[PDB]
Amino acid sequence: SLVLDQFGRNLTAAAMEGKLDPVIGREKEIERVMQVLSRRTKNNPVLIGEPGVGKTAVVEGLAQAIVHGEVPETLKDKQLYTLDLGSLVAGSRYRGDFEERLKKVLKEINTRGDIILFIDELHTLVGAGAAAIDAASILKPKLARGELQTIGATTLDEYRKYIEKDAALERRFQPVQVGEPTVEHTIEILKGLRDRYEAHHRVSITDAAMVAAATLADRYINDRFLPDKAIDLIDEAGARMRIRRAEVDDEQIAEVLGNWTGIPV
Amino acid sequence: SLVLDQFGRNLTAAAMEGKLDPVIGREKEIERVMQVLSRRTKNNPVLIGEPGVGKTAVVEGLAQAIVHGEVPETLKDKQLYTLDLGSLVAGSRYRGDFEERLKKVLKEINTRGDIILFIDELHTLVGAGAIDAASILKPKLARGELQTIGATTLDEYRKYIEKDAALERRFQPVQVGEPTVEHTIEILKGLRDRYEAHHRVSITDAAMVAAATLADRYINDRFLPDKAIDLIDEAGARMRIRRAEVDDEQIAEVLGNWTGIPVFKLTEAETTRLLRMEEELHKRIIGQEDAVKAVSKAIRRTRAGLKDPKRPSGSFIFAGPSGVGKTELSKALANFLFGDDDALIQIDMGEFHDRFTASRLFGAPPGYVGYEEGGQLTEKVRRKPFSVVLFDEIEKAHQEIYNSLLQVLEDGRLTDGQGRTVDFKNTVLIFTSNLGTSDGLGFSKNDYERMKQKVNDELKKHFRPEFLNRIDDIIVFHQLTREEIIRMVDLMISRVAGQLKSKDMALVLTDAAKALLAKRGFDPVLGARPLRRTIQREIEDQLSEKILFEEVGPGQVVTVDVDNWDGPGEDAVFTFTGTR
Amino acid sequence: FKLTEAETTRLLRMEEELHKRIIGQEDAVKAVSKAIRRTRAGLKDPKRPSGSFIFAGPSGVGKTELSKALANFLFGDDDALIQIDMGEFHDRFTASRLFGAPPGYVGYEEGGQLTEKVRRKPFSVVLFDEIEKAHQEIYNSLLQVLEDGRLTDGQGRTVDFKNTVLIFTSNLGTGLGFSKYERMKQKVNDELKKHFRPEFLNRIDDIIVFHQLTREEIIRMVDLMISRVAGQLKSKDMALVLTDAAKALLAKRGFDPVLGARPLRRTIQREIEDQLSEKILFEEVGPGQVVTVDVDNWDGEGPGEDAVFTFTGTR
Ligand SMILES: Nc1ncnc2c1ncn2[C@@H]1O[C@H](COP(=O)(O)OP(=O)(O)OP(=O)(O)O)[C@@H](O)[C@H]1O
Ligand SMILES: Nc1ncnc2c1ncn2[C@@H]1O[C@H](COP(=O)(O)OP(=O)(O)OP(=O)(O)O)[C@@H](O)[C@H]1O
Ligand SMILES: Nc1ncnc2c1ncn2[C@@H]1O[C@H](COP(=O)(O)OP(=O)(O)OP(=O)(O)O)[C@@H](O)[C@H]1O
Ligand SMILES: Nc1ncnc2c1ncn2[C@@H]1O[C@H](COP(=O)(O)OP(=O)(O)OP(=O)(O)O)[C@@H](O)[C@H]1O
Repeated sequence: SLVLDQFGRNLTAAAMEGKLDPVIGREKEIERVMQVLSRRTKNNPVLIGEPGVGKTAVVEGLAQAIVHGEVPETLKDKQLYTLDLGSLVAGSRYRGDFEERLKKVLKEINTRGDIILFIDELHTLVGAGAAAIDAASILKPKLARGELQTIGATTLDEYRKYIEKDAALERRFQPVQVGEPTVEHTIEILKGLRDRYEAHHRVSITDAAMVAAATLADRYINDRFLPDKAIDLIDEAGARMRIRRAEVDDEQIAEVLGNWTGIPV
Repeated sequence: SLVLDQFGRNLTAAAMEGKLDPVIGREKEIERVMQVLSRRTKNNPVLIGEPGVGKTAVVEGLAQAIVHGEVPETLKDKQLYTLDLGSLVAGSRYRGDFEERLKKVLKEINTRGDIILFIDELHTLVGAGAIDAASILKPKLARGELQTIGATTLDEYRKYIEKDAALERRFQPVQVGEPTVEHTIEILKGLRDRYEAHHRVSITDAAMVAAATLADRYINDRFLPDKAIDLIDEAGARMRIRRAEVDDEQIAEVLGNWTGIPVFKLTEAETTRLLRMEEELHKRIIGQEDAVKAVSKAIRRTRAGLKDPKRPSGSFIFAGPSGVGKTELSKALANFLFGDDDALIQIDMGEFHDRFTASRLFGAPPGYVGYEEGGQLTEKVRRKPFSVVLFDEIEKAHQEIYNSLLQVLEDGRLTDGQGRTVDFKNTVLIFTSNLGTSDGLGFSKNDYERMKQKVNDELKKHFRPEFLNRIDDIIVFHQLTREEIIRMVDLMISRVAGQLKSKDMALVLTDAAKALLAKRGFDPVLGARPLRRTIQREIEDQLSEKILFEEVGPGQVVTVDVDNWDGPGEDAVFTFTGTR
Repeated sequence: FKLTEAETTRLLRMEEELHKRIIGQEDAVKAVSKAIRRTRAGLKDPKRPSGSFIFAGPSGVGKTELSKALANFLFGDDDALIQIDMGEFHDRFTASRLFGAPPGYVGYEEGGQLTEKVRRKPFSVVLFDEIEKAHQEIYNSLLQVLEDGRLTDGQGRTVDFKNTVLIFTSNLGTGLGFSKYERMKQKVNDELKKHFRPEFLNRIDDIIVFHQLTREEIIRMVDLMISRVAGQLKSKDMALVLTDAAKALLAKRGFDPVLGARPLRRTIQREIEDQLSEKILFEEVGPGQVVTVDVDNWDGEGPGEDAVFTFTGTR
């Protein structure tokens, strides 16, 4: 476990400790991910979607589900380790260092046998240690045969630019679309997240505040995507209220949006 | 051997242990590999083919055949070793570690004599040690002192191997082609014994036939023998997780989840909704019975399975007067199909006046700025294969831009600047045109028939015959009647009342108010926009004045009435009264 | 190879095989078959492509259908054809995707999307459909292929088209006073000469103008179009049979010489296909029974402005 802990972060342990935010309304996406992970070969889902729609939140919710034990028997008590390529490529100065580290990580995973790798920003896996032999080339034989469960995550544009330019690697990952939630789903997400933000900012957020945040964020802010597009308004209104001082209402959300976009709402 | 085991994986041992999947139908490829391997010199075959077609499976089948003994006397007892370049490179910290390792491996192969190397992903061999492994191996390959198989994709082969002509000359290309549907069905029949055993389910012949056919038809970026197996594996995994049999319905559901194209079976609610599709669309579109019927017929044909597999789901030209609902119908269709108007892929062709803007659709050619960004339309259709595409006011686009969509209309395909072919066979294409609306000089003897003839003549005049020939339907919209305007007053007032109710205010209009609004906002020539302007000037402005003046506030039931009218009220005046 | 007896007899009756999918157009099928047989017999010119044809004539008559049928015959799949869709090559600078970008520029590693395809499969059918709407630079580039059989891509490599069959399908070319097909042929030839350079046309092996479909050809093609629907229904465990009255009426309603066979296609679509879809959804006809289409209120000869199709489902 030592080799893994120095090149990655145990997401299941964090979920057990309660460090991950609740995930609401992603039952279908998590079920689809579990379905792909239970395959016999090529059991490597990749979460694809616009930036900010909840790609990493889906994996965090999967970790929480694994901790709670609601997952099927195949994924029961599996440890979800998020891999950080920066750590792998940090000390690799001489020839063979990066390959040695990656091979050691894979050997440890195989020996333990109860580990699911998670690679957010999977496009960084293409040509990581070299222009050639790199992380992708080393992983390809393991990924193809289904001996190494992995959950990738990328955006649409990054997937098209990098992953699709390497057909051999792109063949080994099953796309799992995650879409921008509707306004009602965003309201449910905000209601679920309310507790953590209230605790952090020591403020009270009303239901009208959540509804206003979701609706206004959908209506006015244009270049962003709803989940974070609305959590931003909620969090910034809470920050304003805490700085001034203890309640957040639709008026505060409207003020935050007006400062953001300049539209006098 | 010890070194070979350290730096490689024994495939013959795995085949003896039964760890390799069966290989079906690749007798010709295995035979040709055997032929090339037995040559006197340059006996180094390389399998080149698209990803997922079974290049590694061919070598696995060759190892299985060698284990069984159905091979010529040359390869009667050869041991097939897959080489791991990563294992060689890893740990080669010093100057001579990698070259020493490679030399030791080659010496061991030469001494034992019965080993056949398999360099999977041969393109990675060009610069493994950077002296790189390619330079070290080159002398051995040419003289036939080292029997080696290679495997690479066509693109990787061209990009990397063909750069070094000397290295390329020493490898014999063996072409592995994408199997046909029947070959894939045979492959699935072969693999079922293991897949169902792993998933603890039962897979029927119908399920495998459906998997092969659907994967071939609907998934276009993959290659058949692998996409079909993915469908089967996902269906089996779903059956294992839910709790067992896997049928064609499961494969259809898996494909529908994968690509988003609704191929799964129709439920009672879904079929009932489809049957009443005209009524559902009429909840938002008033009048225009013919256009709604045409769109509903197209969608029902697509969902019932009678669609033409080649052409798109349906191509329409919505022409006619202005303000009658040409764009609104497409928006309502998108809402019905996907539940949100924003699901519509809308292209405003008014911005395509200049011809050089055609590259905005399929991107820029190679070697030009913006080449890597693809196209605005091709990528959007690729991400959502089943979608409604709306070309708004196509008549304003350059004549050279609507000539680029002929293959889209007929063959249902569009090639972007990068060479990717994007299929349109599942989309619904709607071109909205206003031709023949600006508008008899001499003595003249329905009006709708004359309008239809004028619009059709204008369409023929503008578009070339080969464009109008490919279009499923050309629908000319009627002008709105007084009854339709009266009905649409309710829609517009509901639009306003939603905003008011967001403020905790309920808006009620007496029938007299609705009649007066219909009377004032009815102009047959200008369509339904004058009614919108009238409602805006008579209601929205007055309501805003009232709200900002605090005359009516939250919790009040605003009621609108007409006072100085009886039943042409130029003197009629609206009165807004609020009560708790 | 050594032409086997089966392969030799298949080649001998190539016209019959092609006509199973193509109705009419005897001259074009004969020309294509003659080119293929000449190539296979070993008498082809060693320094020119295996054949170069310009299909022209009326719309919706089978200019691209013949190319697809030829590709299907030669290789057993319509997808073996290399289709370029020249409609999107209007811009001058867009030729770089036929031959690739020059070295040192973005996207040069990928080569061209035509030269690479031909290089991978030297023996293949290439279809430059709607050639008239490409820029003149593309014609100048393809002049080299026509004259010498080799083409130079961006990287500088030469790819040989000597074993390739090139087909250019064009819609180019589509009476004052008292007067009492050859006219169409002459008009098409005049338009072709006006548009293309004389030497470009001189290098083309054949220029074929397709005949407009006649009533008998439409009658024959009704069965061919209905075969697709029958096969599609077969997957649902339902068989479709049209009585001779139904076929006669479909031919009568869908026959219009100027617009070709597409009107018949949309007539089949809106007359039986959509009604069958509605009935299947409503479950009036289901798996395990045969659907017989018939016609009533029709005298059998007069136009059926009142005749209506009727579907009967019998176990
Ligand atoms: N279903 C959800 N439930 C609860 N919170 C969510 C949900 N979806 C998104 N969030 C919130 O959205 C915010 C951002 O989402 P996320 O962490 O997934 O970014 P992302 O998808 O990785 O975008 P990118 O990949 O471009 O960086 C998170 O704070 C997360 O708490
Ligand atoms: N003839 C075949 N018989 C049985 N299974 C096959 C056959 N061909 C392909 N498969 C299946 O195709 C799947 C994909 O693996 P494949 O052998 O194609 O690797 P590959 O061709 O090297 O792909 P890549 O280009 O990414 O390296 C195999 O798991 C195998 O089950
Ligand atoms: N048949 C209709 N049914 C319901 N609403 C309609 C109808 N026609 C017009 N409207 C109203 O008119 C407004 C815009 O109409 P629309 O854009 O569809 O006209 P149009 O067909 O695009 O005319 P043009 O494009 O030539 O200007 C919509 O808000 C819509 O509410
Ligand atoms: N001679 C024909 N024989 C069989 N089917 C035909 C024939 N002509 C047309 N069809 C039918 O018409 C459909 C399309 O015809 P096709 O595209 O080949 O004509 P075209 O020459 O390309 O006209 P244009 O390119 O000018 O639009 C075919 O799918 C086919 O079903």
